[PDB]
Amino acid sequence: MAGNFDSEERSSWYWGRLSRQEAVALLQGQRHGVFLVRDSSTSPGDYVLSVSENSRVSHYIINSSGPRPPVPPSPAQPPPGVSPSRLRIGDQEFDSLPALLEFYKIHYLDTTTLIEPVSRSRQGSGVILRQEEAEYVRALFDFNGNDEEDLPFKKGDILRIRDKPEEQWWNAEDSEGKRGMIPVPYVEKYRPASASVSALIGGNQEGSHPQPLGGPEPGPYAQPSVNTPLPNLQNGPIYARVIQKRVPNAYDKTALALEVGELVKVTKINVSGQWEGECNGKRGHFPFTHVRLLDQQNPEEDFS
Repeated sequence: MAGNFDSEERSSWYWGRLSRQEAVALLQGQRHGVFLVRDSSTSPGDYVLSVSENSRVSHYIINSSGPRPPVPPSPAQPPPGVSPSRLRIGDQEFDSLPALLEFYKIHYLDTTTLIEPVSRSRQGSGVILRQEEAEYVRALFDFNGNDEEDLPFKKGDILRIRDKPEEQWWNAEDSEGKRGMIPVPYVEKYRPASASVSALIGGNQEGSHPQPLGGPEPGPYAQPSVNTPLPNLQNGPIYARVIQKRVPNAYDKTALALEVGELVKVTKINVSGQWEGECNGKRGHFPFTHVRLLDQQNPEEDFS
């Protein structure tokens, strides 16, 4: 708004252009599980992934681009990007960054058990200081880690939410006073009562139902990867009306009938592009080439 404006920075995991030691030093002797994404790779956009474990960090190579990465096609080179997106790493290939980091939601990762974005370190210029809240959560496992920025969780201990710095880790305080972040797929979501009330805000000049633009506030209305093993939901994927009509084959059975108009959510995302969605309460797998996929696509992304 003022003479400064912004974009992301204080959004979630992404890290800044780590010179060279930052991305390695900051991820070195870190927690038993940690990963980070710095900007220093080929293509139009930077894609890398360093993971800690025991002996130095493990930087991984990743590929990506602006075009839509729903399913792996056979194109040549995107107009804006440098070449076909598609992700890479350890003889692997996903489609989206958030889709990649979303590996611990199912079962461990390349190295260690359930990793997460590293603290800040590497000498940061920005410090968090927000007073956001929501309903509180309880720890379902013992406490233990390495990074001071995060907050170890002690079984049966109740933690109050204060902000969402990651897609798999929210910020909460411990019964000792210490502040930090707790895991999403390790605690139990608890809903007391004083969570969905807000102030008021009100309106001024309305008439019709607006579109889901901007993005809802973090909380019960929209929480990070809590039930999504693959599909992302940092602020809310594309939810409106199918862009193209794609019906199921006659020889099909448990297939989904997709038609431009209705609204479908991405329920269950496979590796080779074929994902399943919810349309008219029906759950089935459609080509998905007639719908606007989800992952890491933002209008004002400014990736390139």
